[PDB]
Amino acid sequence: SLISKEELIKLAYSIRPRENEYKTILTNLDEYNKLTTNNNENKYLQLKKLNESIDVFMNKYKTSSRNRALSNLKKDILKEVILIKNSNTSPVEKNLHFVWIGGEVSDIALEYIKQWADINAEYNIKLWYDSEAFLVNTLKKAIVESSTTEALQLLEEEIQNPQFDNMKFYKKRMEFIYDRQKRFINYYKSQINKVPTIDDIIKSHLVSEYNRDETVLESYRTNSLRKINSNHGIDIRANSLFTEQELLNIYSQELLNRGNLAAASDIVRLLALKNFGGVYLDVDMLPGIHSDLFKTISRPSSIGLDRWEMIKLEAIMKYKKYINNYTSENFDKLDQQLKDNFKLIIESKSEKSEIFSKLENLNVSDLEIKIAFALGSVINQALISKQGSYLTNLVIEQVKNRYQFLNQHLNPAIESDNNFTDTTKIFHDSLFNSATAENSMFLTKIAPYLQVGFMPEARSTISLSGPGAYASAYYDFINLQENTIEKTLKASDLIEFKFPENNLSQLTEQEINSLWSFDQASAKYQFEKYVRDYT
Ligand SMILES: O=c1ccn([C@@H]2O[C@H](COP(=O)(O)OP(=O)(O)O)[C@@H](O)[C@H]2O)c(=O)[nH]1
Ligand SMILES: [Mn+2]
Repeated sequence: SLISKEELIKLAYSIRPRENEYKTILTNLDEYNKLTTNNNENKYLQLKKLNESIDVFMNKYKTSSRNRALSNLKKDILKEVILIKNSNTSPVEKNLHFVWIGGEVSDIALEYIKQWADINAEYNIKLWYDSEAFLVNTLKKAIVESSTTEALQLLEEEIQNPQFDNMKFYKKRMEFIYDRQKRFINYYKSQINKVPTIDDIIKSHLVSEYNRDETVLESYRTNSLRKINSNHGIDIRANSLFTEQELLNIYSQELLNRGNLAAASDIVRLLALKNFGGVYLDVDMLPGIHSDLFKTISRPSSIGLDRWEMIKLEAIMKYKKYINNYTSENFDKLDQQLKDNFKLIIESKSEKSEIFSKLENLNVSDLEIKIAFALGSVINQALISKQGSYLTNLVIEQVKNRYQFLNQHLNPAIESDNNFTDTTKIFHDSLFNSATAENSMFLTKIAPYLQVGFMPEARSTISLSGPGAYASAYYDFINLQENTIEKTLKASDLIEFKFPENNLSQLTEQEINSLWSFDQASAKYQFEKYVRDYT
C-alpha cells in the first residue's frame, strides 16, 4: 500500500510543531490506507483529496523541511492511480453509437454502418438523431449561397485586378453570413414565447427569405425522419439525454446559432457514452482488417504506411464489393503481381468475418475512456467507455469549462447587437485581456470561433468539444487535477488510452473525403470556382 501515517511522521521531520495543514494530510493518509471499499471511483477520490491537501501545505509552507517527504509521497500517489485503474477491469456494454443530426442520413453512411452490424450481430446499434433539426444543414446551405453571391457583387470590380487577395472575399462573405444568422436567430427567439420546433421555424424562414416551397421542405423532413427510424435511429429528444440545462445550451448554440453539426455532434457522443456506455464511432469508420490477412504481401518502398492501409481496403472492396462504387484509384497504380496476389488472398475467403475483425470482448477499466489516435495525437472519431465512467464525466467538465470561458467574453459581445466586425473586435479585446501563461494558446485558438466553417484556418472546435478537451482530461486524471486548460501527458503515459489498433480502420474513402483541408490553398481553389460560376 501507500506508506503509513507512522512512517510519514518519521520521514517528514521539522523542528516546528505540526501545522494543521500537515495534520489534515496525516488524517487523509490514514483514511486512504484504512479503506475497505473496492469501488475504484471512491478509492480514486480519496487519493485526490489526499493529494489536494498535500499541495495546499507545500504552497503555504514553501520552505518547510517536510517538503521532500511530501514530494516523494506525491510520486507514490501518481503510481497508485495506475494501480487503481488496472484493478477491476471488465468488458464494455455491447452498444455501438453513431450520430447523425442536421439532415437526411446518406445511403453511404448507412452502408458503412451495415459493415459494423454484420460483423458484430450481437451489439445493439443506435443511430442518434435530433427529430427537431432536419432542416439545419439546408438552412446553412442557403445562407452561404446567398452570401457568396452578395460578396461577389460587392467585390466585382476589385476581383478584376490580378493581385486581388481572396481573403478579402472571405471576410466580406462572413459579414453577410453573420447578419443572416443573426436575423434567423432573432426570428427564432421571437417565436418561442408560447411551443414550436426548430424545423417549424427554419421552414417558415426559408419560405420567406430564401424562396423555398414549404411542401418541398416538408417532404424532405418527413422522408429523412422515416429513413433514419428505419435504420436503428433513436431521437436524442425523446430519450432526454440532456438533463443538465448547461449542456443543452451548448448543444443549441452549436446547432442553432453557428449551425455547426460537427460540434453539436461532439456533445451528443459524450452524453451517449455517459448514459449507456459502449463504443462511439463516426460514420466513416470501418471495422479492422484481420491481422494476418495480407502478411504475404510486402508493401513497396515507394508507398507510405498510410496509403498502404488505404490500398488494402480498396482491394477488399474491388473484389468483395461490400460497398458499392468504392474508389480504386490507388489499387489501380499497383504492378500486376500485387493485384493478382490481393485477388488470390481475398477471393479465397468465404465469409465477411474472415476478412474483418469483430470487437468481440472489449475488456477495459470502469474509470477510463479509450480513444482513437492519429499521428500520435488523440482524435475523437472512435471512443470506448463503460456507463457513467469517471473520465467520461471529466471530459464533459472540460467542455463545460471551455464553453463557459468562451461565452464569458462572447455573450456580452453579441448582446451588444453589432455587425460581425464590431462584434469581433469587442469579443477579442475582452478575450486577450484574460491572457495568462496558462491559457494564451487556448485563447488565440478559440478567437476565430464565429467563423468556423466559413473561413479558412478556423479550427476552434478542436479546443472546445474536440481533442483538446480530451487531452486535458487525460492530464487531469493522471495528475488528480480538475480544469486544466493546456497541459499534456508524455507519449508513454498517453498510450494506455489507445483504441485497440486492429479493431478499427480509420483510413476510409469517406474519412479522407470528409477530412479538413480548408487551408490557404483550397481557399484559393474554391474561390476560383465561385468566380467561374458567377452571374
Ligand atoms: O452534417 C453532419 C456532419 C457531421 N456530423 C457528425 O460529425 C461526425 C464527424 O463529422 P466529419 O467526419 O464530417 O468531420 P471530421 O471528423 O472529419 O473533422 C459525423 O460522423 C457525424 O456524427 C453530423 O451529425 N452531421
Ligand atoms: Mn471524418
